[PDB]
Amino acid sequence: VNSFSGYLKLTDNVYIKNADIVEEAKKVKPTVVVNAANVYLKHGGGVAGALNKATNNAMQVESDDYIATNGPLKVGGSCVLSGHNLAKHCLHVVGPNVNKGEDIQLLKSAYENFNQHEVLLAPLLSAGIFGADPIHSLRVCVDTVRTNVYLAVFDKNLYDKLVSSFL
Ligand SMILES: Cc1[nH]c2ncnc(NC(=O)CC(C)(C)C)c2c1C
Repeated sequence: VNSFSGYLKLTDNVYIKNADIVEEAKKVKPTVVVNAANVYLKHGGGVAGALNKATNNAMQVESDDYIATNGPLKVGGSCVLSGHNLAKHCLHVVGPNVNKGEDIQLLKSAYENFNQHEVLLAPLLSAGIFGADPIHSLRVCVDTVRTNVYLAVFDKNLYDKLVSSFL
C-alpha cells in the first residue's frame, strides 16, 4: 500500500491520472519523481521547467554542477539527483525530442531507466514539447516498465483520450 490517490489502473503495475506532476509531487513526496530532462539538464520549459521552478531553481543549480563534472547525458539515459522539496530523489530521464530529429526507438531505452526503481511518479516521456505522440509514449511505457509507475497527465483532454484509446 502506497499514498497515491485517484489513479486509474491500466495494468498490473501502470496507473494513470489527470494531475499536475508538480502539485502531485508536493503532496505525495514520492521516493522518486521523474523529470522530462534533456542531455544538458537545462530545465527551461515543459515538465522540466515546472519542476525546477517549484524547487526555487535549486534543481538547476544542482544540475549545472552535475554537468560540469560529468558532461551531458545520453538520449535514452538518466541520472539520479536530489528531489529537493518535491521527492526524495529526482530521476532525470532523457526521452528523444522529435523536434530535434532524435530517434523515437530511443523511447524504449528511456523507459528502461524506470525499472531501476520500485515505485515512481512520472510524466509520459517525450510527450508535450518533446513532440512525440503521447498515445505511443503510453504504449511504450506499459510494454517496457515492470516496476510500479504512477503517471501524471496535466491536460484533462489528453488524459481522456489516453484512457478511452488504451488497449
Ligand atoms: C507543467 C507540466 N506538468 C505536467 N505534469 C504531467 N504531465 C505533463 N505533460 C503532459 O501531460 C503532456 C502534454 C503537455 C499535455 C502534451 C506536464 C506539464 C507540461
